[PDB]
Amino acid sequence: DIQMTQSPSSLSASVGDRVTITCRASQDVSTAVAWYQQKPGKAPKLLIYSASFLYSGVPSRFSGSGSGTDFTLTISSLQPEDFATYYCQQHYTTPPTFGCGTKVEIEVQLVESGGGLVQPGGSLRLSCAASGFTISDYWIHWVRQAPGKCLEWVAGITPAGGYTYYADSVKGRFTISADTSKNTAYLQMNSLRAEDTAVYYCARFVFFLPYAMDYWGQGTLVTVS
Repeated sequence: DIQMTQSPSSLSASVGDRVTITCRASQDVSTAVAWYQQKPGKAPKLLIYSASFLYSGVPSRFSGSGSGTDFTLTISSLQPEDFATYYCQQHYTTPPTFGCGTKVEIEVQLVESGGGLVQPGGSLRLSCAASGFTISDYWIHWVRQAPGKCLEWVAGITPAGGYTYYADSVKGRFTISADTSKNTAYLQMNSLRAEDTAVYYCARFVFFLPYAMDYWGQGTLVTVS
């Protein structure tokens, strides 16, 4: 597994400041790095792909650079709407392994559902419905965020359902799947633990361009109490 670390882990600046956030990968990842922006209470959105490429719709004050192990995100002139947590993530190998990102202070979709309250030992099933594309053409990943905690990759299924992958923390307890007639992916969660409490996101990925998690669902909250 390749680890990403950022610095700093948070910062406050003023409107108009130049902000740079650096990122390091534990191994050479070439230029296969993406940056994401995550508003509070929102799913991450793709800003930059392939290290220096602006995802469409992203303002040109955002720029990226680097290759090998060292990467940086620069916001040339910080705007009021730029406050968010920013994540550097390598997509050179799979599975992705997210961390804490950098907290900055001043059609196609996935829709999730099925979140709720359940008790330890219980079980629950999340849904990741797709629109405007065929779900089996992509990897689908489930990534979660505990309250006041960081991003954690949970599970992935390959296109055509060829293979599945699980984080050690859920292996043997969760199943990732899909139903193609419903164009919808699932995470079936058994033997739930309090640790499992979090907002769950799903997102699509392939190694084709831009080879970044370009679409995420809005997230669904799972409370284990």
